[PDB]
Amino acid sequence: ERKGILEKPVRPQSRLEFSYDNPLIFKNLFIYFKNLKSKNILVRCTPTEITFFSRDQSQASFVIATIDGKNVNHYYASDVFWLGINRELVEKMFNSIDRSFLKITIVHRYDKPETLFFIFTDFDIDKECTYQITVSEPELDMDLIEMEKSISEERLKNYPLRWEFTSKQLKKTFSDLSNYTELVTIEKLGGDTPLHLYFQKFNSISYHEMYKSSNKINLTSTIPKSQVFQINVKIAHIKSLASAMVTDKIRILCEENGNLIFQSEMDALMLNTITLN
Amino acid sequence: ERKGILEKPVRPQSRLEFSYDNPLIFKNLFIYFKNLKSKNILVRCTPTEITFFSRDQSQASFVIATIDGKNVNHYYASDVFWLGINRELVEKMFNSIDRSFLKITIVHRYDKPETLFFIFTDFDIDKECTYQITVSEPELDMDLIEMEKSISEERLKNYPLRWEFTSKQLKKTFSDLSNYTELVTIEKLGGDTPLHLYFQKFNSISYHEMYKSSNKINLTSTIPKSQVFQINVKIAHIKSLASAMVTDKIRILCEENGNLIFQSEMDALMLNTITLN
Amino acid sequence: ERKGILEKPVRPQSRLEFSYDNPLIFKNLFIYFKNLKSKNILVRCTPTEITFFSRDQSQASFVIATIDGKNVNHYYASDVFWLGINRELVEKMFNSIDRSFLKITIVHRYDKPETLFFIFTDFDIDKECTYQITVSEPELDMDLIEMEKSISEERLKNYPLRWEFTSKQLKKTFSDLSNYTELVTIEKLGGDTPLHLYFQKFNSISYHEMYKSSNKINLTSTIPKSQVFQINVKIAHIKSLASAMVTDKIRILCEENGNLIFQSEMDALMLNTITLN
Repeated sequence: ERKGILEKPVRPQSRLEFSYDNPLIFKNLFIYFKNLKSKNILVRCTPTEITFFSRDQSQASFVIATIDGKNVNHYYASDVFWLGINRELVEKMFNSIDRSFLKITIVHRYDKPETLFFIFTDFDIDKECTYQITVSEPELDMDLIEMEKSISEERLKNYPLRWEFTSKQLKKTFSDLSNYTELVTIEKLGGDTPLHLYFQKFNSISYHEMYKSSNKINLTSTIPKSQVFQINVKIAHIKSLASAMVTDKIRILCEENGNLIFQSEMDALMLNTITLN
Repeated sequence: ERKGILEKPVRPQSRLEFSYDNPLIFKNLFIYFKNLKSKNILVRCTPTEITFFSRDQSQASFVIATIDGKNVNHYYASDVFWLGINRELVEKMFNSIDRSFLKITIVHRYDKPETLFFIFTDFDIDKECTYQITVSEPELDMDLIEMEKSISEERLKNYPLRWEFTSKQLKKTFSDLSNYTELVTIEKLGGDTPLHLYFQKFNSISYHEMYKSSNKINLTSTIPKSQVFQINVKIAHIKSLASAMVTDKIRILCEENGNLIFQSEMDALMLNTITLN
Repeated sequence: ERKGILEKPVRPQSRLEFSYDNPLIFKNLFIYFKNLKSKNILVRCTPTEITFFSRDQSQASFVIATIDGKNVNHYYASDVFWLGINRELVEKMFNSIDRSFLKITIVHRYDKPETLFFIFTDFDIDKECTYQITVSEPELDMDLIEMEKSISEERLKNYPLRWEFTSKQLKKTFSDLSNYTELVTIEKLGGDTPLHLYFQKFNSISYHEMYKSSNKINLTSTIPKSQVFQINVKIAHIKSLASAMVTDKIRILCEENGNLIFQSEMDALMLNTITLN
């Protein structure tokens, strides 16, 4: 029963009220955050949506996960405000989410500024589990926040090479890669040509992955026919995304400075990763 | 084909003969014993049943597991006698029980006082696996043994708060709890009120589990309407029970000194845990 | 679409061309090699088949795995030649084989003597994964190679005791055994008698496995009626075989010096282990 964004909150002290009947997305998101070794999660609440921001440990991957108010069962926020969340503190809580829980509710109150409430309801036995999590008023990492604008559809012209993987294909490819390498070359000749993923280790092993049919992986290219697009990229952050299997299918966009953007949409959740090279 | 208690034993030297077509209960019981870190198992044989006694490592939880002779396929014991069993010695043996085994047989002979025989039969290939386990004549822990009387239905009046969990509910609740705490408060106001399980950790996290409908968890209360029942309990031994998932559904009884009794009945097996506070 | 051995190779530089639509056998074979802690794999190519040779770490078990050219989808070899393969180098590659791969292709070229190509094709997305593995020209372990002749059907007369296990029975028996022992006694009286597997550890545990019906495990015996066949054998290498579960059913042959031969046939794969005592 989804009602979207509300004009006024149920409880009068609520600066934020959030409810949603697919709490498993929070588990997967936070498994992703754990795989990235994020220490702290930056949370922006606005009247239209809530956004989770984080870097990975190496600071080179930027993650922006957005849940649109209009797509959940219940949403309310008084204004724009920020919360900082210790990821390790909430790790076991998000992992405890399972199928006995059909609802997740999130509440932040004016009279309790350092507290974030998480309520999970079990409907078979009228059980209600309430977490009270200590949160902070976060110093803002502006570079991370501004990255959100630098993944707008508008700005993605300098990305001549795109394609789509299911989460199983992505996991397979990059787990296979990380068995033997930390870096992989992405190479694609202009024109109707195959996509190459490969690396070479001298006097041991080389590996080469080739995609012969572009339409089977929804590849699109604006590489000039006579040019070769070739970048070298670090793959650990990709395996992290892949393994967390947050969402069904994943769009991959490449640019010639070797930046990678992964986009993934699961229901109310919009997930963006940009990783610099 | 269940025949219950027998007048005379098949083999003439048998002080004990025991056979049963659900050997998986022994696996689960002994997984429970392992989770408790029991070192030694105290075994009482009588002409009507066999009972396994143990404490957990901390000595504060008492376990009494009874298999009634009348409920198995074959039973015989000459008299009352005691055996001590090294739990670590038999650990891998009980764990090796699987579905290829449709029968467990236990024999103790007069001419072999320090030996306990365990025979598992595989009927697909006429395979017979016989363990000969070195056992001892145990010094008796009387406190442990007498506890059996202190869980008689008769004596459980001073237990004003009772309810029932399935093994999945019990595992869920106490694994969720042990993610963050070693102690939990059980609190229940007199009257038609909700059951509370909760704890509080300062400047990090608090958690609160609430059961709104008593009938959904078969709760019964004799707490005086105007009184509050509140106890604090250690939860490790509970997770042990929960995880071993010995039996389908579990009765929980509380008293105001904070003692807990868990009762569980699987077929021929009756399992009682009392844990002092 | 299986065409067997070819007169001439597709690619003109190929000293070896091999293709096969059951690549999972390579995964299992190499899981077996890993369980044995083999360091190096000895590979013989001939115009009719390819054979993998190895010892286990203790040097007492000899493994000979043969894939007959006539039974695969495509085979070609110019002549007889040998390759050495570092097992640890290829370990993750063989383990990455899964159901997305419907074809494995192996190529060795004249112009690249130190290289072995492994190509796996994914047909859902026209994906082609190519490994280039550094290989060597191996010094030959003749004892290992000659063992192949010493498992010919012709030479197996001095093996009076044989029987067959499924891989589940073999795994069960020897995992159960290795819980408690490194050695087991195989004992079988002449005549229509039960097969005994057993061991004895003083003042702890003894175990005895008995097979009452010979026909249920396809046992055959040429032990003279009045004689007792009894050998003691090391079981680690057996658990290795069992666990790798390379093939559906396994023939076990025993001789009185306590040598054991395990034989197993999966499709194109013929697998022989002889382990000396």
